[PDB]
Amino acid sequence: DPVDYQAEDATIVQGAVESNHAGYTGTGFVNYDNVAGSSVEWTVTVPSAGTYDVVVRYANGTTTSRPLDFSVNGSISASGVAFGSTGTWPAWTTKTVRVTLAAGVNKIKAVATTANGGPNVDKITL
Ligand SMILES: [Ca+2]
Ligand SMILES: [Ca+2]
Repeated sequence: DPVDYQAEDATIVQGAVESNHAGYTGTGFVNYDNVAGSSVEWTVTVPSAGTYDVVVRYANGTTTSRPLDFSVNGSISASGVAFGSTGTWPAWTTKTVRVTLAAGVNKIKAVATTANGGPNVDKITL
């Protein structure tokens, strides 16, 4: 139904696939490098054009938000989405971002806007 798209199987720019915090799904997660512009870009397929709720499963073991810009097929989707603390790195949490998609194959990209980089990201589901 909802379909999982694992971060570690996506296109990663300035990040690393890791597995040293428990509770991820798939074979690991992406640890964004601690730079602005680090990103993950998923290739997804949906049956019809329209709105989709993209459920981002992430962790942030710090008190500082790590915001992401989301874009869809190269156009901004959601700007400045905060990813706040989860207390600990294994405390994976979800946040929903609504992204407009075309029927069929689309790319969804989440890029870090601050020098902190992104939260750790397990997957998106939609
Ligand atoms: Ca990081
Ligand atoms: Ca994963």
